[PDB]
Amino acid sequence: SQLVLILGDQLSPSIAALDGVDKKQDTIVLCEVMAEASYVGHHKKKIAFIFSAMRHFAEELRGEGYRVRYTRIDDADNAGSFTGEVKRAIDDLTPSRICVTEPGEWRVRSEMDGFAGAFGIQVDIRSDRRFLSSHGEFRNWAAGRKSLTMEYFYREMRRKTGLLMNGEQPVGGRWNFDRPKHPVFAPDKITKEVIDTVERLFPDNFGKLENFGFAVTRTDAERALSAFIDDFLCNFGATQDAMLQDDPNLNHSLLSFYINCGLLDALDVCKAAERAYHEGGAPLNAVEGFIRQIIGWREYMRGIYWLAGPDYVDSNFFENDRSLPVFYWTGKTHMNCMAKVITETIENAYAHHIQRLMITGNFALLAGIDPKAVHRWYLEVYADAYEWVELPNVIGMSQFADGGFLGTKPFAASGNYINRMSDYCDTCRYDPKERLGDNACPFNALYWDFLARNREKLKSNHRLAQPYATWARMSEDVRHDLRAKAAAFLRKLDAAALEH
Ligand SMILES: Cc1cc2nc3c(=O)[nH]c(=O)nc-3n(C[C@H](O)[C@H](O)[C@H](O)COP(=O)(O)OP(=O)(O)OC[C@H]3O[C@@H](n4cnc5c(N)ncnc54)[C@H](O)[C@@H]3O)c2cc1C
Ligand SMILES: Cc1nc2c(=O)[nH]c(=O)nc-2n(C[C@H](O)[C@H](O)[C@H](O)CO)c1C
Ligand code: SF4
Repeated sequence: SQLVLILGDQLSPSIAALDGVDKKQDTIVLCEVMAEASYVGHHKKKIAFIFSAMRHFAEELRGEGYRVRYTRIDDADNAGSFTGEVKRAIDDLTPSRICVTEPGEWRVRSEMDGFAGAFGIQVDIRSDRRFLSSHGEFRNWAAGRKSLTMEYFYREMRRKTGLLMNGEQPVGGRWNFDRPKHPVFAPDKITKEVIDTVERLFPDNFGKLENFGFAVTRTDAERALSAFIDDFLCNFGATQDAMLQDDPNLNHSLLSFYINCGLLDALDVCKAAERAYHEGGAPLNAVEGFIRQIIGWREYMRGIYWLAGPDYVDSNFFENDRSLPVFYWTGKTHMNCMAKVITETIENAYAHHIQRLMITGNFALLAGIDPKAVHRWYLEVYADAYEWVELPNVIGMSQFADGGFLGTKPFAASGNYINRMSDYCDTCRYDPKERLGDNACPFNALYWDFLARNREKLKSNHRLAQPYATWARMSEDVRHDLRAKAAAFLRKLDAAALEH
């Protein structure tokens, strides 16, 4: 007999751990355990989504003739951790070996590495076939290459998969090329019970549970993918970086949550976009861009995470110590852009790429926040957030706390960028055209202060040469007044964070 452990982000009937299962003899284990629901203060909607999808996935496996041992969060006898439930199901089932698909967190991986010793039974940890590249392949692609960039990896993924390839050439001669309501799925009985249970057990957690609309079945997630292809995929590249106060979704797909937990397969999503391309329903730039986000960025981020090692989380290139601002938890800031995106995050457990990078992340970058505080908040607030995908985006891409290890440039931008790409300023109490004075957008002074105080470390970064040139053309008193303006704003933040 076999004990097949399946984690909350492994909700696919093709997950590796299921290869070679004897439906008559083996038992699948799913457990809602407190260790996983509390290692960070997850968004209420995140906990609700995961538990619901784990429950529906349990029912689905039972529906496919699998034997499933489920453990709910408020079940008594619940041992509170993966290992504990592993003990219970062992004693229970006296199985011949444990089978599990490798996880997406160093924390969980390490626990699971402890199984073979803890139980004195052979543990079979299987490589997660949901990723195009294994750890060894990513290591070997990166080995020797004195600079990591997503692009090169992406091209190797394009060749590997055959997506948008005309044999050995990229479709359209080049690898690279840079509204209706979104679907809502009404909570069924299971989901409503979960929502109630979560609100009961995690009432102080970040976020609201009101208007939960997530797909929690494979079918509904496939319906969200289909709705994306039909309604938004055609305009996906045309608005990738735009923000709108009245529209939190725009042409984004909102599929990450399903992809990241096994309700959708990344490769199938790409094939959907490609199929749409050939049938004429989307331009090549939008479909290439879309796919590049999945077999490029997503795959590359996972590779970076496992390559950098667990202490990657400690990266602090600029040696920041400042605590996270209080308004990331409350959204009560006069900065309209930050108030909108944070409020959306509180309400919806979602924000699109450019929001995470250029509003809340950009702010945290310019403000010199302890990178670890930033990683923590990103991992908690979004229902697509797991350390393998969140951490490289935060440490590497947004915060540059790894010093550019993953090839990106510093994404520091002023109120000029945000005014240019959004309509948040239109109703903000701050003036983004003003950099000094009490009405000045905080991002202007903060942008220059960031560049100034980190000048030694960013001196030789070609991308910032124009800004430094401009810095150097300002009178000394202008540079002084800007830095002081920044310091006064940071003061206000540090003061607010003292009440703690
Ligand atoms: C600070 C920060 C934190 C982030 N944290 C996460 C996270 O915890 N989980 C997560 O899945 N994504 C994360 N991203 C990437 C990106 O913001 C989200 O994947 C995207 O907003 C998800 O919504 P969507 O599915 O509508 O994306 P779309 O705009 O529809 O893009 C298509 C798909 O590509 C993938 N994708 C796009 N960009 C990235 C990226 N930078 N890294 C990895 N995959 C990407 C997603 O699977 C996404 O569903 C983060 C980015 C930043 C700057
Ligand atoms: C909140 C939460 N709860 C559970 C759970 O009860 N059971 C489970 O298997 N997984 C959960 N997850 C996902 C995991 O904690 C972890 O992030 C993934 O296993 C990473 O591979 C999360 C994020
Ligand atoms: S003005 Fe500065 S703060 Fe007010 S919204 Fe535009 S950018 Fe955000």
